[PDB]
Amino acid sequence: PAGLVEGQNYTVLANPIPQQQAGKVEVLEFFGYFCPHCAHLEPVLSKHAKSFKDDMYLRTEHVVWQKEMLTLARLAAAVDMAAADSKDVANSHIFDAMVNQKIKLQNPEVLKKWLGEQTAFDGKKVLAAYESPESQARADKMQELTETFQIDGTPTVIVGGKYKVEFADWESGMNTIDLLADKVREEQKAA
Repeated sequence: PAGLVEGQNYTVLANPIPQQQAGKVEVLEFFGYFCPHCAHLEPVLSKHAKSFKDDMYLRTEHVVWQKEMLTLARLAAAVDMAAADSKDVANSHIFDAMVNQKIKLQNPEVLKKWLGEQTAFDGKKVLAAYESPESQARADKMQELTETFQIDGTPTVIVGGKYKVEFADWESGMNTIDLLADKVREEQKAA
């Protein structure tokens, strides 16, 4: 009962999600910018990700549960593309915009205006990313992942493509991520 217990603090996916970077340990968060629980996890996870080793990385994907949500996915794509060393600031701004200020960032007309107004992160370069074909492609991939892997709740955190974190609370889930990262790192090396 110490450490990792399957069915208690993690479960194993029936179908693993391909990792973006081979030979590394991926921590993958599915989220939505509208989601109060995602907004609460965000500061905990972003703080924790600073402690990640050089072979670990945090990948994020916005769920797409309806056609209207592709706009938010394209925003998520644009942030990941161009926000660079201010991505944490960007995500924090966006979560607060949607969850606390009730800003309708799912409306492209509201979103583009709002991005152009950002300087705490580079709003204009993120807008450039939003307007580029790449963010459309990334949003479509997000939808494919949502549907293929039947992601039906947010936040969902998966380590090493195969281990789903079963959260008791956010802080304790960070310990689970660390234990899973070690499990993955050494499974992968042994293979």
